[PDB]
Amino acid sequence: MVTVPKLQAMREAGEKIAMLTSYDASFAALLDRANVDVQLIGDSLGNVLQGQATTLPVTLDDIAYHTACVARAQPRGLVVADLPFGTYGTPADAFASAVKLMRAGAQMVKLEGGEWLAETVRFLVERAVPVCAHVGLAAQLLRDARAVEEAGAQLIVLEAVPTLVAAEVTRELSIPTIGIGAGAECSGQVLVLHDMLGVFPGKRPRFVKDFMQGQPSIFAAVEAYVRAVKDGSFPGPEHSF
Amino acid sequence: MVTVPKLQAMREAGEKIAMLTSYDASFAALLDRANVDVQLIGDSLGNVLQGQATTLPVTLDDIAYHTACVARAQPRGLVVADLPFGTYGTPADAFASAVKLMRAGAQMVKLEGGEWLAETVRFLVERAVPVCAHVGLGAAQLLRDARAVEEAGAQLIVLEAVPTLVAAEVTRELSIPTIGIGAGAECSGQVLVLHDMLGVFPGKRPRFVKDFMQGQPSIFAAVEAYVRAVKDGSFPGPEHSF
Amino acid sequence: HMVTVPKLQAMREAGEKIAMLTSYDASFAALLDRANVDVQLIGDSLGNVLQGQATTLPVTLDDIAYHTACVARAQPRGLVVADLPFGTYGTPADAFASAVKLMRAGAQMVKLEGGEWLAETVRFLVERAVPVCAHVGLGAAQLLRDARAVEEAGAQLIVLEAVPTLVAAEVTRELSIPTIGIGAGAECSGQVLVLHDMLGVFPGKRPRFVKDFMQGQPSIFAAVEAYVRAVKDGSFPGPEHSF
Amino acid sequence: HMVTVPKLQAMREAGEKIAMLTSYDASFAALLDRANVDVQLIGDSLGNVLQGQATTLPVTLDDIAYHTACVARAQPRGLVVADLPFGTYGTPADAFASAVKLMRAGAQMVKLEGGEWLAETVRFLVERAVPVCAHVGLGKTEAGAAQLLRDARAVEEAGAQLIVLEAVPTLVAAEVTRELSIPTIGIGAGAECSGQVLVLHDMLGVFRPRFVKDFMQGQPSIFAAVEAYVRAVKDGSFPGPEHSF
Amino acid sequence: HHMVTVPKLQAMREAGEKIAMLTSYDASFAALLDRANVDVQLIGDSLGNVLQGQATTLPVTLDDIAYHTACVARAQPRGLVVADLPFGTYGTPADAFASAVKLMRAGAQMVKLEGGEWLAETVRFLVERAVPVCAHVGGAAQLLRDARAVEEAGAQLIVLEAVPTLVAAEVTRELSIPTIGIGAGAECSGQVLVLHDMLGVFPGKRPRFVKDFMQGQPSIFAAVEAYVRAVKDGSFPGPEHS
Amino acid sequence: HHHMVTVPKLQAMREAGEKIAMLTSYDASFAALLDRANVDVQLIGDSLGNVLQGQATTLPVTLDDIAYHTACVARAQPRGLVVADLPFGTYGTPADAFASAVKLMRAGAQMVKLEGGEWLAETVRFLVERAVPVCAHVGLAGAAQLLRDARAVEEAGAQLIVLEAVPTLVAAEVTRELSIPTIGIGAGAECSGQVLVLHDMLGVFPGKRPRFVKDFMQGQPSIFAAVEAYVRAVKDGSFPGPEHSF
Amino acid sequence: HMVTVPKLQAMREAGEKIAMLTSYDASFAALLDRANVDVQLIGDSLGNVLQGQATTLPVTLDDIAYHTACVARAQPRGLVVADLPFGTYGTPADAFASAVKLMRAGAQMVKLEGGEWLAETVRFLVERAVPVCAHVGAGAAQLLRDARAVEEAGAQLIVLEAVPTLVAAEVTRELSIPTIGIGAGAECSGQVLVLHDMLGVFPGKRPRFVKDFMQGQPSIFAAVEAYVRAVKDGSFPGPEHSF
Amino acid sequence: HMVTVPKLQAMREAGEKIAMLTSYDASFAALLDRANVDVQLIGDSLGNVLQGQATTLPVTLDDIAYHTACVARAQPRGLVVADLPFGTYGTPADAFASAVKLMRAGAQMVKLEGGEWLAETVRFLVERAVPVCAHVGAGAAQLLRDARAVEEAGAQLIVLEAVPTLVAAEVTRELSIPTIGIGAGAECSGQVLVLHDMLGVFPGKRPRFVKDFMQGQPSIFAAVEAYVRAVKDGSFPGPEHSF
Repeated sequence: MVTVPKLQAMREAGEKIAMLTSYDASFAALLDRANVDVQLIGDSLGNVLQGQATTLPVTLDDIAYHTACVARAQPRGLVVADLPFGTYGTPADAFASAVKLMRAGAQMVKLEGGEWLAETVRFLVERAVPVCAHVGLAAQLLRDARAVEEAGAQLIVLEAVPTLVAAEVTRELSIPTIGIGAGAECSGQVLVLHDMLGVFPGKRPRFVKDFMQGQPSIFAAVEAYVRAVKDGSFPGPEHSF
Repeated sequence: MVTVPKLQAMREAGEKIAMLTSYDASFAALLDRANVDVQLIGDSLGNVLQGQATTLPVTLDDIAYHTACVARAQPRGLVVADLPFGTYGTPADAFASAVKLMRAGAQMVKLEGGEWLAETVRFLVERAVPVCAHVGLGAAQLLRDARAVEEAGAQLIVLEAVPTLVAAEVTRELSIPTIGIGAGAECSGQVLVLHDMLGVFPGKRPRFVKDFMQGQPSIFAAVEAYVRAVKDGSFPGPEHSF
Repeated sequence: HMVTVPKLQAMREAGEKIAMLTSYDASFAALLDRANVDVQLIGDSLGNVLQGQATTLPVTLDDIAYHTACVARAQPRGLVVADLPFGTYGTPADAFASAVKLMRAGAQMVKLEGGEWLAETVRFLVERAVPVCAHVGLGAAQLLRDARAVEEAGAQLIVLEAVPTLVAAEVTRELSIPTIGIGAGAECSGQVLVLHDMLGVFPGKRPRFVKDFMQGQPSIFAAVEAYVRAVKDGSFPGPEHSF
Repeated sequence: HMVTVPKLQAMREAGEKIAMLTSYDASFAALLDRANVDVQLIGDSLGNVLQGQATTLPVTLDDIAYHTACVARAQPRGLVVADLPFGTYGTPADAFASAVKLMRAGAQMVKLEGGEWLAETVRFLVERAVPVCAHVGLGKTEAGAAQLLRDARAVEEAGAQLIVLEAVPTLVAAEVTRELSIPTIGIGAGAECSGQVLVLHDMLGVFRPRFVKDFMQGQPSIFAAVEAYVRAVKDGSFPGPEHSF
Repeated sequence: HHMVTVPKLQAMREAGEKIAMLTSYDASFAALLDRANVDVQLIGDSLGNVLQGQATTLPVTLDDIAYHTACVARAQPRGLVVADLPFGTYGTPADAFASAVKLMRAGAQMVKLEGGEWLAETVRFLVERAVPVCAHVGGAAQLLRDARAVEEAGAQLIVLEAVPTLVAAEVTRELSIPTIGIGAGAECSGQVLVLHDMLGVFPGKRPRFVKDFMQGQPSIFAAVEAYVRAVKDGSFPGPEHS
Repeated sequence: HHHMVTVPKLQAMREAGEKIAMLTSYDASFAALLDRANVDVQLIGDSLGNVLQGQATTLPVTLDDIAYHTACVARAQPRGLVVADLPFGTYGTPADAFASAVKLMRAGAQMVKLEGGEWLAETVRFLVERAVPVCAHVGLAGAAQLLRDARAVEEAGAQLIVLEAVPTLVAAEVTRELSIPTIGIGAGAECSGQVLVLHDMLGVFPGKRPRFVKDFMQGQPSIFAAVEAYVRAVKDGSFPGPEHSF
Repeated sequence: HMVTVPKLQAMREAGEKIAMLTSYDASFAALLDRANVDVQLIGDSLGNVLQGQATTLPVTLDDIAYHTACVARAQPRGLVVADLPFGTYGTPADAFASAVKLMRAGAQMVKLEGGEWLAETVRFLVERAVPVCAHVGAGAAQLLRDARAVEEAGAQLIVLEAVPTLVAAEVTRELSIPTIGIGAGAECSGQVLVLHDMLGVFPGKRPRFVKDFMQGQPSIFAAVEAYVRAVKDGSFPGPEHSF
Repeated sequence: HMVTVPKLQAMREAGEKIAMLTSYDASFAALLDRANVDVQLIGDSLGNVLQGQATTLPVTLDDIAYHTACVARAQPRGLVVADLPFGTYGTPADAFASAVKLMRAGAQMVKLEGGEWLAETVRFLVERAVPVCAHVGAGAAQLLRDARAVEEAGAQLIVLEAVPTLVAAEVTRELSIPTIGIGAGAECSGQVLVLHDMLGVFPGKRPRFVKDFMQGQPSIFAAVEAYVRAVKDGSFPGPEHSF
């Protein structure tokens, strides 16, 4: 049973957290069988499920729908849901949006933004909504990270950050850091499910590894991801700048 | 680009039709790349996506949301969407439901039921909504179901859970293409639920399904293997029949 | 057990009495299923026993839908039946919209109260794959006529309410589908009671057709298992519970 | 036994233990009242025991209002308390809107879960004539215990007239109760609170969670089981040591 | 055995006991009327005039009747609670049913529909679906046809308004159900008046049909008792009120 | 125009020593009869929750319910001042209080009544500034706080105040300290006027007459003469009498 | 006292011509009634004269209801008629729902425009106690057939619009109910004009059916009195208004 | 050819009096514009004159928006001013939402009634491009404070209602913006009356402040033309219409 306190304990133990995006009941159950620690219903579903060029059209109802689907698989891993763009412009709106997702089964919500988010994070945590922060790009990045941790975020996604810079954020923070496109010096990693399964035409993203190629089953692809994350051989240098 | 007429010409020319369920833009693009003829946004999403015991909770908006996702991949294959349970109890209601799915990107709708559906199918067809029928089990009644919906204007029909010889007879009697699931190999084509055929489930693999993922180098090769196996006559095998 | 609409017909053929009870929430529904209740009914009796109203007429469709979803979330192996409340089946298309809502919420069959006039509605529903439980009561000749008309139209189950034992015997013998009595004596294919009555949670008179099964059982579970066994061995309803 | 908020306070002063139970429908509510249950709580526990959910987070304000109207239609003499569910009191104005809806449906008092941060919310409601029941949980130096007492004093001081203590070491709950002047009602908080609460379905043995006793055992009826609870609370034999946090 | 039911009013006509009915729109008066043993309390669209101060009753909506119905039912009277379907809420049988259902959910045990012969199909439709109906009619030969028609359709009670005493007597003789008169003389199975009219809460000149029962009585409760006893002993209405 | 009771005329009545006679009123027939009996002020109060709706308390009464009964009373076009209660829950902020008041004044209310103490000051000030006349409503160290409540709502702008269930000598002191008119129910005779619930003073109550009420129907030929008797007894100072006083 | 539907039928039989004007607000409604205008019509002409639209098609049922309630608040003794606007009577039950809305707002009668296809709708409405005004306008033959059809379905007043005088005379002779002319010559049981036209508040060029009754009068009240009188003495419409 | 806010300010500076009149529909708005009315006011007077209510409290935002769209569709050269009705400007945000609805329907400026307290609201509106007309009415000391505070907050026009001539003269002299009188006498930058009053549509005694301009004139156009002329030559209002 991965709970928010469990994530903190994993960081202190040096057990790496394997996170993956997840949008429906069948994959959620497969991911959970492969021991994925954290399943993310991310606005990435705007590209991978909805086929849009950006994630801006993704609504709060969309995220709530996919959240309810993943939740119905009753995974042992932590279910995290993104608040989509436009749904947290003020702290009271953030709270109404978070409440909707937690009613649908999310156990933590993720809000993207730097320092300015601090008051919102504090508002939410105070009202018993666990928060995952999401920052990206170096002194500003470190300032952002420290402010959201200080306001009460218990998890933080580092996106598209040089490896040494990521390593330093991880060393400065007490909460677990989860990297994508940010090197192996994080407490864990996330990829978009569809990317790591090789379900994309042509150009693999540089941050990503196709875990499916050469594996006998979808389940073995996911298990491979989880093991590579935990033994520190994903991400490798090729996936990092 | 696969059209309703091409599906008919494929039956005449003895080319089998390869259909798969599909519920999002990424698998829709992959399926299209492996030359899936028909992509079905079916109420099987109630089980496979929503994790429900049955399909009854699936609403018209659910089907419309997943249809819009598939259509946004712009596949060359035909996009068929199911009218879910409760959404076609009169012909006018059936039409309003179908219209919503076609606005979302469906090119054809599927309505499940027997003889009694004839007036509904004619109503829809008259009004420029192409219809896929869907029937199942005994044999005498399945056959008049099949004939009645063809006669009413259905241009495609799904045969679900039917012994191989009866399905073989239905296919002979009809002139429209038949699409089997659990109906043996003597159909104009075949359908499977995508998650079943990719093996995205331990334990209870239903009898009519093969896992095309096992031992393939990629998900794309799994789907390409399904399409080849449907066309060369060696799915479904007698294992998947009865 | 995993009870389906076809299993009820088989039970009648095999002479296994059908034990049915009302049920309105997830806790009792799990307890009933653990006690192998065959059929759970989300009935408009909830207007009286849960809502505290003098009649069942204030019960809405949304109310039945809510309780049906609660019972269904327990995932019982028994058959979940929901009542279409008063006012929600005044035409066949209305009946079908109401039934669909209840079935989306977890009902596997819906119950409509009415005599012979319902025939066309029952047929409409059954043709469209909604299984139907009929419900009639009190005269005797019209009762059998009502029962026969809703059976011909496609009902797969029928409740007989407040009927002399000999009349109900007759109806059961003439019908080919299972009959379920409440205040209709022991010559039925099964029995239903309102849960709260059989657990003795009323103030006042036990209704005469009810037995309080809680009395001197060691647990609520044991009261319910006693009910199911008593229905199945034929010693409920007893003569003192019939008329 | 027409139990008002001032009567509970007098109960605490007199050393008469307050017996509280959850209640969600008219039939049980009448039976609870005939058994002399002091306080009936339409709690978000209904999310688990009635709706069958893994958590109470799906419970809406309309679900609470519905069960509150059911209970109130029994016209009990005991105090009707209704929970404000999750998400319905993020600001004081929102809390007040939620509270009004529950009091329109028959609640006599509303319960809000949270610590010191709720102090303004409680003041806001109490000043506008909404009675409030608070609800908190968690050596002399220990930080948890210390924050719990700070929470309790804060909501008391903002005007809460009753407080629930859930999952608290017995000795800590005893000190919270001694420091406060309002009645405390425990669940998994030991026997030194001014009263006790349990979930009806748990105490009827329809499921023990560790904090719970099954009162149906050795009793001839549901009514006698509820009478046994009320008596046990008042004679100090529930909760037992096994029921402690 | 305390409740006044539709069968009980039928028994009263056979046994010759006159039925005393009064309009009622709120809980306080509902209770007082019940204590005075009023047989039937009517939430009539007369509230348009007496409560709302409108010149006609057409502004009275289904929601107004429903609100005042709930107020009367919350007194929990033993008398029967009858509610009017307001103007425009019974144009088709389906609508009539929807409207009846709303009132019965609010506390009506019977609903009143005004109209002659054309209402028969609507009456039949309601009665079949368990809605008890009270008809309302008001040359003499059409009146008689209208009354027979609604009775055959299944109305269990009929109000006769503004009808010559002789004509009303015939109607009552030819029907089998109880007739309740207002401005129809004393040859009816019972009487109705508007509460406020019989309490004298009007400015100046009362209608010809009405007696002020309050005048010179020691209490409002005595006035209502006076009315009930005067209907039952046959001396309201008098010749003045006809 | 000069036939109409206005808020300034009520203030003049206080000055002239003419006692103000107020009654609750909820429909057009009674509202016409009350006006014909020269009742000064008709109040559409939340007492309708008990007397009309049959509820145990007044909390179920909605703004829509008060607005409906206000429209009924207003369509009788009485000369007397029409005051409507803002129900429980409809004035939790000043902007909310204004939206509710607006609704009632659109329906025919000429003045709105808000129940509560000192804390209401800001809300009263917000409404009066925006042209909404306000009737305050207070009751029960205890006497000290009542007097603070009274002065604060007057300071804030209230032009009428109801004192409910207050010792007679306390009510006397509040009335003397305020310069707006005070309207008592259960507050003795030393107020600028009196209020009762219509159905109470017509003797339509289940059995037990509350302490504060007299049944004016008794000894009278009609309901009109009952209401006339009320207005006269208020004006000659012999309602309320000692037995009606808390 | 009050102008009622039977009073209008009396007027035809007695030879008193009916003076009808459109009306859309309380102030004008009060002035019209003081001038003894017999019938006030809340017509969809308001689309032109109040809304400034090029056609009357944009006028909605809510528009007609709003001005009907304005006119009704003047409490005129004249009969208050309201137009069902275009698209609100496509089926009989729609017609009834629209009419009911207009009657709750203060309408005493409703006017529906169309020929004999309307007969069934007129009958449905009159059966449900909605009084109906018809509105019609080889063709001569169809016109008469439309007129008799709506009268036999139960219409109690008919407006005749844009019709040769001799055809209108014939129609009027053939019917029992009163005919109200606009552009139909003087052999009708009465006349209607649009208020603002007859008050001379049009742009410079006058419609052919209209006379400016305000021109040269000392007051608006005087203008309306002159119209009522001219209708009743038969000297409006004149031959310059007719064809 | 359009009358604009800055043109009114130029009229003040040049001593040309502003003629303003209320207006609620397209026919009259066209007529008023032919008469060179400077400013057309969709005022909450419509509650009395059109809706026939005793007070203006019942007038909704939707009502004002409707009459505004009607006036605007006549496309007057004159400036269109719409009243924010009672209860639609209780906070600055709500005032802005209400104003924006009126401006979308065709209003060029909105009128808010009230004194000194409104200052903040007027600033909020004006900052966001909503032109504002104030409306007010020692004693004198407060009148002048209200007037200066709303002008300072950005109001560009002000209506002075029921104010003695001398006071209104002092207000006018101390403000920079044009003042518009109704019952405020002759020393204002302009005048307003309610259309229906100055057309004499109401019987018996008229308001003291009002002249009936229809008396003596051959047409309604001549009445309005006469009003506009009498304001600009300084001979309405007369001493009989002031105090």
